[PDB]
Amino acid sequence: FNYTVLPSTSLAVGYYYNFLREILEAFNNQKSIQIILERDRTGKPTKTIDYEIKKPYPTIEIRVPQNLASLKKEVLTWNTSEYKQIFINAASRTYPFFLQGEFKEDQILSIFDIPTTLYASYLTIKELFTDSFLKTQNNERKLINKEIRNFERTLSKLIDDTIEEKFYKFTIY
Amino acid sequence: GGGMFNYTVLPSTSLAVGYYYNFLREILEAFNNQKSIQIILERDRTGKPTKTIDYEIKKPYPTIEIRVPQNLASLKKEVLTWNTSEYKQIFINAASRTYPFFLQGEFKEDQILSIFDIPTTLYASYLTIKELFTDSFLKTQNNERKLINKEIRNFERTLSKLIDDTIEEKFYKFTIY
Ligand SMILES: Nc1nc2c(ncn2[C@@H]2O[C@@H]3COP(=O)(O)O[C@H]4[C@@H](O)[C@H](n5cnc6c(=O)[nH]c(N)nc65)O[C@@H]4COP(=O)(O)O[C@H]3[C@H]2O)c(=O)[nH]1
Repeated sequence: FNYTVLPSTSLAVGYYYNFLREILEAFNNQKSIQIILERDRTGKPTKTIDYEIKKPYPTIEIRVPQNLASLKKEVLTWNTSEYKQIFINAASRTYPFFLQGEFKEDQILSIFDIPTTLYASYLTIKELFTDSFLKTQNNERKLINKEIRNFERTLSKLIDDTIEEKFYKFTIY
Repeated sequence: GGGMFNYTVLPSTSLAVGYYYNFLREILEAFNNQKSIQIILERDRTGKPTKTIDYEIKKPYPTIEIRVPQNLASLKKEVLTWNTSEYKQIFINAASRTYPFFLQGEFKEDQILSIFDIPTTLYASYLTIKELFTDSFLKTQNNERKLINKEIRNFERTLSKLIDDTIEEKFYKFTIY
């Protein structure tokens, strides 16, 4: 190339165009989402509610742990009775988009996701730098945060360029 | 790009890392952890699987065939064209992820010949190029195609390097069409 690219840049492009925008456009068309309540052993939906989405669209909360090395664990630990798995059958893809939602009684409070793609940032660092370098002067932590903040910044830049009103919140925990 | 924080990667490098560790390797570990595949036969008007067959995965595992169109700009359209009757949608409920992994299968009667995917993540490569470079540059000396070809070859090369640093199952073949 001519241009410097950080690893999380292309990950952010993909996350926006192959996930977030697909969910937004599925909202603006179908105005509805599928909530999974009961699932058989093969992890197959059996009891599924239709839930009509509204112009006051629920905010898509992207949550990323600073401990990016723990992300693949944090995606099985936030799976709790308080949350419910939802999915959206968009025309963009041959399989639906799966998300997590917070439900108070009959009301979707929020839709959250932990971006599994951002793990590839951590792995790409672990494979470009020597372990010696990473374990020196807290270098690994500085690289992980640069990659997270680059990810968030690229999403911001992508929403401005597409003249899209924000539809997401980005929180690091 | 070392001994300092001025490190560049090609866009397709981190995409390939994600595609391998967050998709290919997860399928392999579902196979190795004796998780069977679900074949979708019947679907409702919504598109919800009505009939599923369980299918047993045996240690001569089926080869994961990654197919990439040279016309990367059409990839999001190709992922809707190769959803035909001659191929069946399958899925694998792996313990790695809270939603299953969805693939396309080739079946001779009941035998699984091969599992194939078109890597949607590689579309991000094309979009990164369309965003970094001026329209003037991309149309000048066939620059757009040169960059896309380099991105596709880098993607396959990165996959090859990642299996080598781990275990050479060679569970995948990579063909450009
Ligand atoms: N919660 C949620 N997040 C979603 C969903 N679809 C996409 N994402 C997010 O968006 C990233 C980009 O997905 P992609 O561009 O299709 O690029 C994907 C795609 O090419 C492939 N892939 C991953 N899972 C599947 C799958 O179940 N089936 C197929 N056919 N390909 C998959 O691997 C790439 C990387 O996957 P990830 O590292 O997980 O990174 C994914 C993930 O972080 C979804 O339905 N739910």
